[PDB]
Amino acid sequence: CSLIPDYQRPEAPVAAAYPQGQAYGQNTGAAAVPAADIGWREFFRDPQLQQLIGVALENNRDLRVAALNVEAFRAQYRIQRADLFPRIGVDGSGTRQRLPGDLSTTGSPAISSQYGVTLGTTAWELDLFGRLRSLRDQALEQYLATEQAQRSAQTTLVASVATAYLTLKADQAQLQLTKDTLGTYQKSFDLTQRSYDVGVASALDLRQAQTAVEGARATLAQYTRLVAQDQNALVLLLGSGIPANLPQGLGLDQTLLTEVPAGLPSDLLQRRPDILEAEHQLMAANASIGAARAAFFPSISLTANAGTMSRQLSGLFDAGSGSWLFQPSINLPIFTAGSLRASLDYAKIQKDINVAQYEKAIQTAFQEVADGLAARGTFTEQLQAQRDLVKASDEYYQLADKRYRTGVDNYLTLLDAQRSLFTAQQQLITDRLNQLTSEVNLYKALGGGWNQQTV
Amino acid sequence: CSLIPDYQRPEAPVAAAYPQGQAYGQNTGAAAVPAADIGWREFFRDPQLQQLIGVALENNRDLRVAALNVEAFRAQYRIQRADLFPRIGVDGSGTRQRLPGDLSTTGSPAISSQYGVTLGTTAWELDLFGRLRSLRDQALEQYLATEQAQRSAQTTLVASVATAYLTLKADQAQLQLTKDTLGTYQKSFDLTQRSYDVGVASALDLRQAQTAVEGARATLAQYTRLVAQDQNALVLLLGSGIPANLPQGLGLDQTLLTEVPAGLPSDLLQRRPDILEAEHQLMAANASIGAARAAFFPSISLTANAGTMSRQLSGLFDAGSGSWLFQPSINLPIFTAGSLRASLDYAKIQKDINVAQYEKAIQTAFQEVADGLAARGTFTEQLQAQRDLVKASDEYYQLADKRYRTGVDNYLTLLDAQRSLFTAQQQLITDRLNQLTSEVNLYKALGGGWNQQTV
Amino acid sequence: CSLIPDYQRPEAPVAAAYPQGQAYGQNTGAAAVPAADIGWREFFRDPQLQQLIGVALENNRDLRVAALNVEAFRAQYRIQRADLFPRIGVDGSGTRQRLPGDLSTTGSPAISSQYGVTLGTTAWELDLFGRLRSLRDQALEQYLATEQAQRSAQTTLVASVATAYLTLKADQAQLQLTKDTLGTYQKSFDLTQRSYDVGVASALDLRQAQTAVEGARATLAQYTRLVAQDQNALVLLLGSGIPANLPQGLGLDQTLLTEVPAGLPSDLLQRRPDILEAEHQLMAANASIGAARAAFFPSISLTANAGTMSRQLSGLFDAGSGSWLFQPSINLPIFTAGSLRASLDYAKIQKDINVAQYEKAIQTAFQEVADGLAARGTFTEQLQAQRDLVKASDEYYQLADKRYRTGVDNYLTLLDAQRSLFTAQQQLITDRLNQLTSEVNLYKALGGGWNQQTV
Repeated sequence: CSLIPDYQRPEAPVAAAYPQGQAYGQNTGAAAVPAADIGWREFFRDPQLQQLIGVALENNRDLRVAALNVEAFRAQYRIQRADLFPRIGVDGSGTRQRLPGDLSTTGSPAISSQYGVTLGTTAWELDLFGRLRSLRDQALEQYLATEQAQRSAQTTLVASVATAYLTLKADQAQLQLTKDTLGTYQKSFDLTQRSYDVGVASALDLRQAQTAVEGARATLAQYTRLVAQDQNALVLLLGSGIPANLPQGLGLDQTLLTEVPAGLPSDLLQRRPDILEAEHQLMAANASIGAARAAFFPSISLTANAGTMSRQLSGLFDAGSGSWLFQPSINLPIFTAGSLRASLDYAKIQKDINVAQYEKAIQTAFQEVADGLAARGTFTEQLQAQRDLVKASDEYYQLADKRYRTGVDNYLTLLDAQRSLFTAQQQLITDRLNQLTSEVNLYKALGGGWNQQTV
Repeated sequence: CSLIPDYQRPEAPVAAAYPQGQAYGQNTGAAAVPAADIGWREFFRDPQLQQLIGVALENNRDLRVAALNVEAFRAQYRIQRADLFPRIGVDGSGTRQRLPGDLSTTGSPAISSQYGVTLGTTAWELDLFGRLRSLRDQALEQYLATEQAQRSAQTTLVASVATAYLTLKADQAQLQLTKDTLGTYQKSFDLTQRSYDVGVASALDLRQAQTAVEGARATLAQYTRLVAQDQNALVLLLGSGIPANLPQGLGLDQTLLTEVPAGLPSDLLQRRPDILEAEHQLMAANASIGAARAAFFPSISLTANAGTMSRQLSGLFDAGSGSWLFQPSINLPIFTAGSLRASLDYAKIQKDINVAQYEKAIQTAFQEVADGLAARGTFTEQLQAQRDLVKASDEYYQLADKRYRTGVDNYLTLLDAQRSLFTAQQQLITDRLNQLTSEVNLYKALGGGWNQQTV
Repeated sequence: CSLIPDYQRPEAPVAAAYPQGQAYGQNTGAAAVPAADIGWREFFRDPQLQQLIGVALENNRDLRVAALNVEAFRAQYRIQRADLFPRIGVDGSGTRQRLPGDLSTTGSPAISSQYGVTLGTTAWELDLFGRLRSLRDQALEQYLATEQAQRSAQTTLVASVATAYLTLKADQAQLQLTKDTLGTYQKSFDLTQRSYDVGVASALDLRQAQTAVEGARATLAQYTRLVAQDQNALVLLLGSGIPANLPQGLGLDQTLLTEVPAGLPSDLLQRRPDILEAEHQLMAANASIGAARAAFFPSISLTANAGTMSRQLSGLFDAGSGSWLFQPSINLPIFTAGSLRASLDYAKIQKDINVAQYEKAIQTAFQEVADGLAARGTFTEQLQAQRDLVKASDEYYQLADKRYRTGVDNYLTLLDAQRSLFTAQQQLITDRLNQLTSEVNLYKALGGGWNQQTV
């Protein structure tokens, strides 16, 4: 009998197109290939982090945990799949009991004996009303939720390892520029020390140069700490150590990530795995509704066995000592004064709760992909302003170098312009890292790189 | 009879008065109307914010989830309410079985038959010592805890929506001020371009103005990203988007909130819902003590059913085929190695755990309201210092404007003072937003607006 | 016997030597006294902080929660320990039933009667293949896991108390130096007001001095907020009020901590308690395997009771009414579609999930210890840079004071020299506090002071 109600997908309350604004460009609309289709071998153009992701494909702990949990829920589904079949079980008994006089078969306290072994099925409940089929659907939906959870864990691990590698790649060049700053400040301090030893400058200019030398040295120590912490973070996110057979990495400013079209929100609930996980939870709640609905109807039970029984032990396996049994049973409670109706109410409440959580997850996913669209719309113009600033600092440094090589001004006002140059370009490298991290997070939230290659 | 232990509320280890110091303002004594009495329609002075809170009352997911969970705990309380009543039902039974020759009463392999359809009570659980009453009280306490969870969720939602709207307004005002800064830098760069094209200024003075206008352009892009993302963070918490027919949003420095007396910490013992969660969990643990202690006592069961039974089928519904049953049983385990004793002291330990977390919730609430009192005592003076800074910069700009229009200075050293004016002025909107956020989550931490109107 | 598979320790995937770099110092190899060896009392050299850890030893809430959960899992272990023994119980029985004529013993609607008081064992399983022993040491391993959770909570509490106390001292020193800043700014504003009232200085210098005075007055309120909020956090971590009988505190520049050797990656395999909790979860999953392995084997059941039965109520306690029963039973289900196989491989999969989580915990602990080693390798040079920066500003201030007292420059340049002096001085307390916080977190993650002294 059919008792699970018809499943229906709840409506997405968000707008069917992405909202616009001054930070956003033009919505390209729906496209042929969204971010769930492009694998991670095609998105990241650097081969080194690709080989790192290929290492983390098998050497990570949480991916192994989720891959085992998939098989766990598969075995839990197969347990209930086996429970639909009748359970054959060897049951061996034995009886030696005394009785009182008024209750005996003799009218006297005789010690009666009995022995019997049997095999067959006991309490074979027939799924006429779809209770065990509902539990089968519930175990199947939980297994599907587990594999969607493995997809989500793999995509988040890919994004985390990618951001850690790009952060290390940024901070290496930033440490190089801070070493350049320390060298510039050491040259400036040596020049002012020479000028103080000759007698032109006072002690105060020497102190005020040393106070900025110490500031550059402290910034160098901070950036070395950041480099080391990004290294040991990438080591943890990889599981194994950093390999030496890696290919040459590519620099940040040339494009390492391909562009993905924005698509539409609706295909995102077709493609993002946690929305499918909430959908599987909703279908599991509907299966529990079907189970609680099948709890109202009567229960059919069957017990059928065959074996040999006797009074003594050696006379059990004799010829003619066989015995068969057939008993059907029907159970139906009547006075359910708020037990089964409250259970059905509990199940309907669980379905409505999973509906609300499904719409909540839809709205959350829409919020983060809209934030990614905003970061995409703004970081290009931010790095354009940064690159123009670095260009202006470079022209300033070239003019100061021409002025120095003519002989008009000294090495001090060449050195400070040299300092301004790379303290501008390290603040280009910072926010180059931020556009790279924002694009990785936008690729992850739009469906992620569950597959390796493009479908 | 009932052997549930008596309930006593533990003593809070906090100070009876609010702590004092230097930045602490003077306490206004006992609060006649605290924050839990004050509704959200009276606290926020903006009609636009109250309209969107009225939207978020009905069109959010987790606020619906909490109410559905309240209905769920009501249903599971009704289950253990119905548990006290006996469960009668119909039981149909068929029997066709062979017997061995030595064990039969006739001495033959008899294929005997039996049929019957009985009606009545089987295994009637009798609550003689309040075990089922203790489970009913545990279900009721969990229902009250789920009831308080909806108030906690509504207060956190009201605070989050209020702070999100305030951050949106503050970001819009700061975006307008960065637009003015970009206009000022554009005018100054055009004037330096004119001076360089004439021949009075060198290229270096052009390059530094270019760096200034590029840095301001990057800051404008960053603040436009902030404005674009805070609308997303608001629309996510609202569920729906921003409506078109909205009331006029009042100003940030204009009064948007009302004063709330902090009163006493003991009033928070009546008013913050998480302490009520810990209290309901404590009483549920006491109900579990009652259950585990009533598990010691003997359990009485009853089986009484009547109906028709026969050897054959069509002779079931005959005259005189009726028969009744009466079987009272009493089960009592005696010798264990402290099994039920371990269940009993396990439940007592669960009570002591709930006492300890009941005290830690009081300590967390005390620390939160003390941080709110510190922010209240500091922000009113910090914003006054910022306002004095703003008016000093405004007097500076006015004197520079008079000095410009008399002809003494050029437009550049008017524009830089005009620039310093609103770059100091955005530091009023910043920390005005922080004072408003501190007052909002202090209002939430004191109990919040669970009701719409003040009682 | 026992079907439990024998346990052996999995492989630690990380490198067995601490990784080296430019910021990393020399590894001192393995050491006999790690962080878990010495107690917390001789580590923190402040007697006040030791007294606050001493009152945190008893007056905290989560420590009490952890000790009570330890006793809870002990009681749950004693439940399964008592489960080996037979449950001897008394079962009082009454029986009065009518029967149909074709099924009765007389051919008549006879009302048969029976009464009985019986005492003995029912359904007593005999642990032949080690299932109940597996559940017993499963609960025992969970109890040891809860003990390691208690140790982890205690070490986390000690680390949090130490960080809060040192942050209190740092914020107090920063508040004192910002008070000195407000004083010098007020003196500079008074001298500028005198110069404006005489007539030498225009109003613009007065405005731009007043803006600086307001900028320092904002920082004063911003730091006196943080002093009080950190006092609040300390009171929350302490669980009670701040004691008035405290010993004197020692400042941050004095030796507050002691040297702890980093040792080896293997030493944490013995000493950090969350790894011990993970391997206790390992042994719990292995005991789950050992409990699931007994389902394939036959199970023993026993039912044996003696007592007095009769047909009448008062005729129960009569001579000759004593009777006994002996009933053995053997159960073995045979036909399944992989039910018990999937349950067993499900338990094995849970064990493999546990080995993967056990490796992940070791990897995260190694990452945290690498962060602590990098902070130790860098904050010494950062503090040296801040210290000789302070010394340079002090020599600057002394030369400016000599130049003032000979009469060359005014009080104004002396005041703005003292301004930068204690600015660079308050920039030492930040990154002194960060070094001490990093060393406290390193001592926590390396094993912590679970004991009070060294043993």
